[PDB]
Amino acid sequence: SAFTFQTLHPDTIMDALFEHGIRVDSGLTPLNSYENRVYQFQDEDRRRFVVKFYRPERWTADQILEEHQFALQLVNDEVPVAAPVAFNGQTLLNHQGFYFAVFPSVGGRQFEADNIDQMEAVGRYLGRMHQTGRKQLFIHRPTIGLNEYLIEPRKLFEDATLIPSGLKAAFLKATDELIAAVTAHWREDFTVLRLHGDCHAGNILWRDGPMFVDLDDARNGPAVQDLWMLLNGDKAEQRMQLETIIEAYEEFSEFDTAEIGLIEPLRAMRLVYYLAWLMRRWADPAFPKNFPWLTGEDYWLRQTATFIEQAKVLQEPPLQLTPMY
Repeated sequence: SAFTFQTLHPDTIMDALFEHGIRVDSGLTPLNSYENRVYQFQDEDRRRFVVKFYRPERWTADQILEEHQFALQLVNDEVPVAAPVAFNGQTLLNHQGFYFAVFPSVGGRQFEADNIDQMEAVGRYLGRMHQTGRKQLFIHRPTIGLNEYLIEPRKLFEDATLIPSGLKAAFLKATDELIAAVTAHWREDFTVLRLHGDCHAGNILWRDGPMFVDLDDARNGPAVQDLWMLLNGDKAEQRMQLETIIEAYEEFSEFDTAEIGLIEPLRAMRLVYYLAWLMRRWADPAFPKNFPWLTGEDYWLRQTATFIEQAKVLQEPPLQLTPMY
């Protein structure tokens, strides 16, 4: 289940870009992305580009093709995303034992989740995105559910090694308790469609309009998935943002208010999966280089408490007085 990190020299990359007539220009300067290896490069006219080498063992060609399609179609319906460039046939090039694609370096500033106006513009395009995304469902890419997000990680956690011994028990207990709670609130009672899959401020840029970047995680799931991670602030601030992005979102796609109940389970889901995600990629130098703590107890104690806390959010607090408003 754990990846066997295979290095990729910047030279082996130039060969790849050569084998496909992709004339570079000057230097193959690297950008930082944990999942896949991305490098930027100008063209004979100095118009910036980026090569993305999909990390082996993660996605299959049939899966990368599905997003390449999605991205390409999304462009057709006028949604702020950069589709991969085509090279005399397809978009999914492959040099040596690595697949890769080239995308038009987008550029732009940092999206401000603060500005309620940008929120609306993002919520609105997100509505046109899901409008497209609903036309058909991935067949090879995952479709968000408990298997990949909960049960698989728990299995890794078992034979982890990276979890401090005797502290693991409590942790695995807090986990089980969490997956029981999320499972009890999960439901196949919602609409599924092609999602951005990782829609949060980080993967959104702004140059007079929002621009979504990185569909590597595009998965089949509930519309809410691309909306809950946007909220920020105090309870009341999030009450209006949610209320606001839906009013804009609904211009192109109706939103099912009931999906708002799936948020705590999704957050719980992203929480437990993220631990396996890091763990599985541990042989990659970059992960012990940035997540050094992953090894200490402090971290696994805090995590244990975070899980225990999440299950309480998923259950009615025995307040009882029942103060309305």
